[PDB]
Amino acid sequence: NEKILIVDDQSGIRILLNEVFNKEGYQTFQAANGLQALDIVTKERPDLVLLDMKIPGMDGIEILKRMKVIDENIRVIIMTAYGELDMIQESKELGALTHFAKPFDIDEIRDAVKKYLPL
Amino acid sequence: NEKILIVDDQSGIRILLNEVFNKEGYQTFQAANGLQALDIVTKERPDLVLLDMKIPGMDGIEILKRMKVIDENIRVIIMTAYGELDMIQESKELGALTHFAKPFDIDEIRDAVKKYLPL
Ligand SMILES: [Ca+2]
Ligand SMILES: [Ca+2]
Repeated sequence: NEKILIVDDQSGIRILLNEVFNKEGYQTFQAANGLQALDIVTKERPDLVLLDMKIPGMDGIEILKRMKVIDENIRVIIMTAYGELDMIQESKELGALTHFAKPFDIDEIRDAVKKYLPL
Repeated sequence: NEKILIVDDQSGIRILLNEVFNKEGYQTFQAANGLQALDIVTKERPDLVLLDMKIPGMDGIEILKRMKVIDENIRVIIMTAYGELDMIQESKELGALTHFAKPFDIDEIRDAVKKYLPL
């Protein structure tokens, strides 16, 4: 029943993550930019978002703020590129659950969402 | 002491894999195409190669044949895109150790190389 939206500009990684959580029984969706994402959040209203903050043109902080407006029950976990202080701080402020840096420990990501979005 | 060369056209995934094996104590190298790879094999003579068979322009079977010519002690594990019969067959013939399809189980890949290239 749980839905997870994976936002990432890179097919390879995005597709790998998707599988990790499909394999877990989660209804997963995928987005490559903040526009698509915003769209899916609107349409599907996922429980959690795995949001890549490094997307060209993309202001991840802004999309994070919008998701919430759209759906205030959505929880987000941001993916940093080797964690950046100010983004991590604004996100905590925005309500993000945690942050994971890439390259990631898939197992740790896994463990993390299961804990945050128990099936 | 063990060296592993990761050949993959996609930075994201390639970089993630690299980390998995760096984290394991392996001296890792990276390539985005068969040319670079061939070069590194020549230069570094790695113990194992994780070879993405789906690289544009790239005949993975041919690069596999060349690696071996260059370095007959090199072992290869091919990454298929949802495993293809004839490629898997020629590779077995060429001496590949096994094949993994993407999206992969990183843990299983991990377990696999450790077993094939024990540290
Ligand atoms: Ca990105
Ligand atoms: Ca590829």
